[PDB]
Amino acid sequence: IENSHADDVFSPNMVLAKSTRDSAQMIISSLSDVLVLSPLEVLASWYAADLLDALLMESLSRKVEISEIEEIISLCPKNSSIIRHALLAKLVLFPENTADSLNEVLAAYKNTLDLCSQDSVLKINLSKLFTLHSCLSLALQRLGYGDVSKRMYQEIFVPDSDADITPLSFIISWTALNTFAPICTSENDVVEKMAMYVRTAIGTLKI
Amino acid sequence: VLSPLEVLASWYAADLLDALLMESLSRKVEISEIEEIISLCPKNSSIIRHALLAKLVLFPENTADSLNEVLAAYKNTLDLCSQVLKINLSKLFTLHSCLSLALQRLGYGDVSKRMYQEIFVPDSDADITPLSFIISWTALNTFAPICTSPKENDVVEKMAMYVRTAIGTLKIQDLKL
Repeated sequence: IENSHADDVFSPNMVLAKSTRDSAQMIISSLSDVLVLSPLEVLASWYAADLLDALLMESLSRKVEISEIEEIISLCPKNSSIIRHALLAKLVLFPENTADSLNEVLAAYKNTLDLCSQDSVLKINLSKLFTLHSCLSLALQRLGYGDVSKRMYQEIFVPDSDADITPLSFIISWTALNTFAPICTSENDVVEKMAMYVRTAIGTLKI
Repeated sequence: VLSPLEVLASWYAADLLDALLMESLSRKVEISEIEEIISLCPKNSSIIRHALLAKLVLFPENTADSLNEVLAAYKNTLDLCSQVLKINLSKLFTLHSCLSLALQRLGYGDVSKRMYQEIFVPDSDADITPLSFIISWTALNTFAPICTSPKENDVVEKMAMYVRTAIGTLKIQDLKL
């Protein structure tokens, strides 16, 4: 229970060492939401979280449309945690909207940074590094620079086998493996390592 | 986990490396001096990467072959990092702009400018090392005649105010001695 229970120990936040309490009570990206996010916007961020984790798993069985993502984006809060992941989902799940999408991602990140120094150390784990890593290369293959996007995909550090594996990072790692399964042969280690990442991860209901 | 011999090797290397970066600004620099550095730097340390990022910037025909190692050391520093990252704003910006610089020197232009235009230049704090300065200087140089054209959203202004405060604090930190 992560986005379910873990999302609770965060509802009380209406200062960095404060949140290690969560560990004893039982991911470090949603910790940032305590510095400036209403006690309400915490719970709104929770519902938009669960609403996105459910929307990504339906993107494999059914054909899904942007109207469902913009619902999650407006449902989300101004500058939250899940507002950044929602845009990534948009950048991954819709190639016809990558240029406009890539801007909205890099703007929401150029924004998260400005209101970190002007109010300053980053908190990223390897799984969310690999997540942004792949999501960019996939976004740049779709923009024609694949003469570059291949060589970037070649040097991706892929995590190992563990319980932690949000559906956002799964959908990216899956759709990126597919979009690079043919081009990458000319190194080739990534496709095999990335495909093993997906095969090794499967805690999903038959849909 | 480093012994007591390699800690001094890194301090000695870090001073020579800082010396080579500032010397490269008013003298003609080469790699022959960096080979001596990286070999002097112990085999698995932060100074390795700083010696590499300096080699990436200071040697432009060697971009292709020095970008190889910059990624190798970072994919290797990531390799043992699991078998949680904590990166600084200026560290991000340094890597950010250093890659933008390395890509323009490759022939991406568009991809080089767009990454350059999304650089998040730090405000103006104490995190000013001759390496971060040398990168921002040479990157401002090789990009000021390209990103200055499209007019609307650019960091050219923010980038130049960074190098202002750079040699502001380095020339003044050196003048006290």
